[PDB]
Amino acid sequence: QLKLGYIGLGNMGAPMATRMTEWPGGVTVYDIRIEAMTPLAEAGATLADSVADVAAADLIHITVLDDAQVREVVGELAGHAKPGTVIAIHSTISDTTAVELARDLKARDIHIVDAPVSGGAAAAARGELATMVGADREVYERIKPAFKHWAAVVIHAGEPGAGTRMKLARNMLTFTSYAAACEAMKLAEAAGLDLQALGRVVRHTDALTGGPGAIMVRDNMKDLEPDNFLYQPFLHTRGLGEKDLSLALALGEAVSVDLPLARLAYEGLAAGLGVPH
Amino acid sequence: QLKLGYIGLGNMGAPMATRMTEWPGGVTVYDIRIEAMTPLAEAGATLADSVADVAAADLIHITVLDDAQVREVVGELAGHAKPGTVIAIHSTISDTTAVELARDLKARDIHIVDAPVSGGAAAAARGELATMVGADREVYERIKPAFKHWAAVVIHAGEPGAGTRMKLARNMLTFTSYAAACEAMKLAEAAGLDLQALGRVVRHTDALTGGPGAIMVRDNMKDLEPDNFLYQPFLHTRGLGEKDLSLALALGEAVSVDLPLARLAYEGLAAGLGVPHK
Repeated sequence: QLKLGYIGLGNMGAPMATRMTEWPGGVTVYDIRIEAMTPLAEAGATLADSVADVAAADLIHITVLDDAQVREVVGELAGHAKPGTVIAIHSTISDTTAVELARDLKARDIHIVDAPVSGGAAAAARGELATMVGADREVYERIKPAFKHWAAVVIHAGEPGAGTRMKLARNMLTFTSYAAACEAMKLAEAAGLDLQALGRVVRHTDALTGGPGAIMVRDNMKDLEPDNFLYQPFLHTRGLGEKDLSLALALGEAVSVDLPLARLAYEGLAAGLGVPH
Repeated sequence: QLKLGYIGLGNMGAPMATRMTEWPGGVTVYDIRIEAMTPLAEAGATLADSVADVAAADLIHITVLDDAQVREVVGELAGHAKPGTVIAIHSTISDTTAVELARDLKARDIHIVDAPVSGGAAAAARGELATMVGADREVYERIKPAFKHWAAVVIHAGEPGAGTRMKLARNMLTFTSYAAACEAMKLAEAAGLDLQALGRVVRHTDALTGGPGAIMVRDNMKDLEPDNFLYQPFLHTRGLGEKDLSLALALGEAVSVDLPLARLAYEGLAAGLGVPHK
């Protein structure tokens, strides 16, 4: 089994690394803060002296602040990594950084992989993360078993860079819906409602229904045609969506609250669902 | 103990009314469509001959198509229901509709409650619905044990009309977030990504994190002071969000896709979170 390395033990790095102490190949960890590393030692991780020390691992994980730090760390590992070594980047980077680093290191058999994760420290600890991976198919196949130890969902997104691109689509939804949630709270408050109660309803019902992902049941964005079994149901949902959004927008005007995300959604929903008017 | 009535056995009414066959009070049902009635019959429900027949019950549930139909059913019930009867409306109505019927029926000492529900037919069959209830305090307390049988989450949103209004806020989020999902799907596809996989990741991770509701943990919409327990977490969320949104917007420019919901989210997120820029 693959011997693991981990560099960067921050709020996601530490728990993934902790989960990797349960991996029979074992994990060698590094971070500059003595306090990020002490608990991993207690969990049974081998503590490394330096980034170069971690380069002896077969599969080296990196979760650091930004692209600049990733390049710095990758550059240091590259001086020592043996041929066949995989380097997985889990923290936030531009997709071009993954393309670039993979491209520069391929000739020395050092395989760069961008493998952003979602969602949560707790899930990381339990090995229930989703990861979206950009890699050579051959490289993806060799590391999948290792990835499956800490991720419940492992997607091969495409070549290096594709992982990042899938993460950007996924997280654009996350943060746009957070903005939408705050808009819903502003409306609720102007209506004299308990916002914490609303929050409880939303969270309970999204656990029942699955959440925003419930509408993601199409394999392309072509407009739906009447012969499609999905057609009448999406037509139905469009009617519901347009009704409820117009009702909400009317409430917004009644209680003097601007609702620009709702307004945009109201205008665009039909076209987005593939059932335009 | 309360004897139950149910009018409208459609895709939400039927599973709700089916759950109510397990209530000790029993349920009496009516729908004009025979094929809607028969399943409820073989689940142990009593079958009414008419809407007027259903008016004998203590607590009468209504789930039908639209306002116009809600107004008619309650108008029909109003001439037959005994004083003290409660009528609970679960289908879509305007927020003024609930108030109007409440005022209309005060005469007969018939109580109106707007109790929209969320989310799903499966939840409805299992008695795990959420319901947001506009009601006078005394009638809320009378019916709460009944509601608890088919709803795992029962909110007393306020007086009549308040249920509707909480529902409007809740479903605004539902459909704005579906809009955003479709925009995300458009981006993923232009970038050459697999939509099936994107959906699997979304649904899996939202099971873990809780979804958009995870951010709805504030009493009011005031800005967070530095010692607020949510300050550093929300500030961190603002940082992550603005970075991912900006990257997403740049990717959208690169693959020639318009991302207007994302642009608006990017500009307003910080303010929405109560940690605006200084």
